[PDB]
Amino acid sequence: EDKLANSDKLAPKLKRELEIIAEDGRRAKNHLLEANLRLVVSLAKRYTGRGMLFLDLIQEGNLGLIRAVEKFDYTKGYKFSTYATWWI
DNA sequence: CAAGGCACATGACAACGGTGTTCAGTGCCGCGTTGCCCGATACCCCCTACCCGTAGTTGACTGGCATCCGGGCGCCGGGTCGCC
Repeated sequence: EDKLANSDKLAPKLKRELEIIAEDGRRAKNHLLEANLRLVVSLAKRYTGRGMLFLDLIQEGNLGLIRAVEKFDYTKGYKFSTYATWWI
């Protein structure tokens, strides 16, 4: 998608291939998000009972997880579950 | 005895007496209005102290919560699956 964003002309087939791999990356993103939805529910339960509805805390944890995924990469030699909980 | 001569007073004649009025000019005391002079007060500036919003923090850590019955009472009204 970075290459697609550039104004320089790319012939259409390679641009479509770039879009396809970008869509596959988005699907991987969604897979990771659904994988850790369980993580945030436990973390939100870790903070329930303080004037905020449990499902509202779960949604806010979902937002934090979205941030963590958008800022997570394998360059760190650690699992995702360790890096996520801080941002959650 | 009648006519002509001299005294005192007399028809007017202005000008003083004394006092009252005229324009006018200017003040003389009463009532009210005005420039100062300051003094405080709103209103620009500079400085830093502290409130408040945003963004990171990497061992691992991946599904909870306690409900709820002793109304009571009846009806409406619809759903809901058997029934033959």
